[PDB]
Amino acid sequence: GYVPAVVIGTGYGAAVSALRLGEAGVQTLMLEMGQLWNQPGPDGNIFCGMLNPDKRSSWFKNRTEAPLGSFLWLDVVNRNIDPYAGVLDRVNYDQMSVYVGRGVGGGSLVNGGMAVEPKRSYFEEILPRVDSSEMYDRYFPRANSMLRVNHIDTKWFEDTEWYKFARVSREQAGKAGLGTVFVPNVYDFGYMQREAAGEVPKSALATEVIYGNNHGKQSLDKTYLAAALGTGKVTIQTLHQVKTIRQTKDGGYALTVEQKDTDGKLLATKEISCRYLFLGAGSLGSTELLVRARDTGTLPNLNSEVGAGWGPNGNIMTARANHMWNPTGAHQSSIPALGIDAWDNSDSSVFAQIAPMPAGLETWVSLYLAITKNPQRGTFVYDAATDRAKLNWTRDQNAPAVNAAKALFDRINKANGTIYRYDLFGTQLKAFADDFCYHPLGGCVLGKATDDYGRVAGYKNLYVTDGSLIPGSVGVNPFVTITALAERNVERIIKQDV
Ligand SMILES: Cc1cc2nc3c(=O)[nH]c(=O)nc-3n(C[C@H](O)[C@H](O)[C@H](O)COP(=O)(O)OP(=O)(O)OC[C@H]3O[C@@H](n4cnc5c(N)ncnc54)[C@H](O)[C@@H]3O)c2cc1C
Repeated sequence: GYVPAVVIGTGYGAAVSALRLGEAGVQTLMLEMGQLWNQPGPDGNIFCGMLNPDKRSSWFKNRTEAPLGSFLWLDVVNRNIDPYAGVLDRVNYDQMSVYVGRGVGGGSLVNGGMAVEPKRSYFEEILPRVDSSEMYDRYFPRANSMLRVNHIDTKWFEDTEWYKFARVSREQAGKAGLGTVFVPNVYDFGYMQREAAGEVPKSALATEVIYGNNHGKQSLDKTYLAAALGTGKVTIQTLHQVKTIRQTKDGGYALTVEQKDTDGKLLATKEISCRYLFLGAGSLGSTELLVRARDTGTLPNLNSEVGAGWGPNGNIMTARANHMWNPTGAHQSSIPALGIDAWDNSDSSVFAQIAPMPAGLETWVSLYLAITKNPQRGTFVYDAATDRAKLNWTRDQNAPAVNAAKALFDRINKANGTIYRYDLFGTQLKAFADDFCYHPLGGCVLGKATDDYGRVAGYKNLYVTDGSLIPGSVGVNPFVTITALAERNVERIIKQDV
């Protein structure tokens, strides 16, 4: 029942932490509520694609859903399903829906693989207490290398039909005096070229991403987690969800963990104790565990900052209708490669990802996922009645985000004589999706709810390592920052505490 170190979750913060702990000789147990995705399903594949969604696509839902922005073309493939331990979870709060991965590797299993370093000037603005030289000289480079970030071949990108959708938006943005930038990725671009050449099994070129990629994507299970297990000091137990956390009579930590099967049936409740406890359950998971512990009195010394400072990384989705002479293509790589960088740290800052659409036929639609600078923050409040942390965030709090996104795309529409699509997110004439989030950030902010390295305030040997540490915004796709920060944190923690 005892293990020196326990890491809750297997996402970015968790993976980095477990690898370094293992390398330092600390026997570590990782607890993951989702599945280890390595068994072929009904179609001979581990994951289901976006055009053939089944129970594997969702975390305990009774019906599949179309990827945001593609309901008009993909609802036709939606089917009723048995609640199952699927890979993608849509967590619905009062006025916000947060998408998170569930499985060994966490969000790395379902994300777009976009590996982007935040602008240094912005990093220094959001985390002034952190030494930025150390982050850019050592931690970002280390994260880049271990994550296996790579770059797309420009010649191939320019010629391939699979990225015509990206080229169309580049041309359109150019007329408004806006340039584009290549987005590094963990998806093997060399493999992607071979897919287009019909030399290897297609994944990104076979409408796969949001429910996992059967090939090509260097998710954490192949990188950090593989290395962690390789140390001989790390083990991973799946379908194990931590419910409570308390401090033992001697300073260690005890956890109640529920083991379930893939159908969600409770198989057993175990008691696991440790000397060092690392939380890597994500922005939602780690914050909920802490607000629960504080409010139920199992960790009575947690401060008032626990639960505060949450932000959706200013996530806003919108789309533009192209002229008939600017078709985006029926064949679109599921992995984005280009983005529009209009981020100058001001309130009008927008870094938008040119997103592909899975329809498989010509729709003339250009889809974009904008990351904005919105000061609004939400707070996770514990509800003792349902034993769930509720996110206090209202839709109108995304107004500044919508405004920033709209001002940028209005410029592109004006320069091209194009208009927005208003029917992609429902039948209510909404050109901007403002109640979804792929990048949850905050809840246990670094330096507020914890010290500058993630040590939870009020406790010893208790650490938070994931996206809950970030103060609601990074101005870019978040995983590289979470990874780099985790490298910085665990290295210091092992040196001084272990
Ligand atoms: C569709 C989609 C697209 C995205 N695209 C990108 C992109 O291209 N680039 C980018 O930078 N970011 C992207 N992201 C966001 C990125 O995936 C997340 O920011 C990142 O995965 C967060 O890492 P984390 O370590 O905080 O937590 P997560 O990766 O979320 O991992 C948390 C893990 O903890 C497990 N866990 C939860 N609670 C418990 C519990 N109580 N007990 C046990 N285990 C638990 C979860 O099941 C999970 O496996 C996207 C996310 C989604 C949903």
